[PDB]
Amino acid sequence: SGIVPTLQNIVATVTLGCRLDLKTVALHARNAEYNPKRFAAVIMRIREPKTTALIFASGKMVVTGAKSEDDSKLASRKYARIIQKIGFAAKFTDFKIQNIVGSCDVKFPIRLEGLAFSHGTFSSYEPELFPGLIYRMVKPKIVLLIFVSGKIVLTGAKQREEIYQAFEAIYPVLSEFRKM
DNA sequence: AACAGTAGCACGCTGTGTATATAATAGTGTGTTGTACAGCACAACTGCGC
Repeated sequence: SGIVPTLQNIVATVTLGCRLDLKTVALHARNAEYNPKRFAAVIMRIREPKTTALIFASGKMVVTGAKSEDDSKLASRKYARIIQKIGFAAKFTDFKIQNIVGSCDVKFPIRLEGLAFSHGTFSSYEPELFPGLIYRMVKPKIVLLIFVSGKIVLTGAKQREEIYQAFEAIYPVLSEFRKM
């Protein structure tokens, strides 16, 4: 082994606590998009940490694109400050990470059909529909996308340890189904 | 007759469908409920006439 998964995307939610006028928000923000007809939220962005926020009239906000939990909270506080600077009585509350995505490379090809047959109740593999095997782990409850190349995607985690836990648990199985 | 330029065709590369999680919230679609409108031979009935 020796491989440890790399975090790729962190999704979080934040309650600003006050109602927002989206045209005002979009108008005053330096990096905003807002087309009511397409989606009901201002799509705001900041350069550091590089992230994207979906800002709603209710004052709720979704922050995505961060590569670390630190970066997620940091960028979230920053978006909240922007809203304040524009003039609303916003508050940075209820910061919570909802989804963590990770990925790695085991460095060997995998026999997906064998794995799907062996771990049938957790696996779903339809190569004509999507080339990767969808593995639904029980403990921890994580979803893994397994590819012939040996590249692995882990998602559905609320905490970093779950990403790490799942990979540790899957590695022996990937080894059992290697090609070379 | 030869050379240069322009147009057309073919090939290669980049971008967007499929799948995973996860939050946000008002809309859109579907289903259900309510209201309104549109071959014998003999056996029995029944029908007609006295």
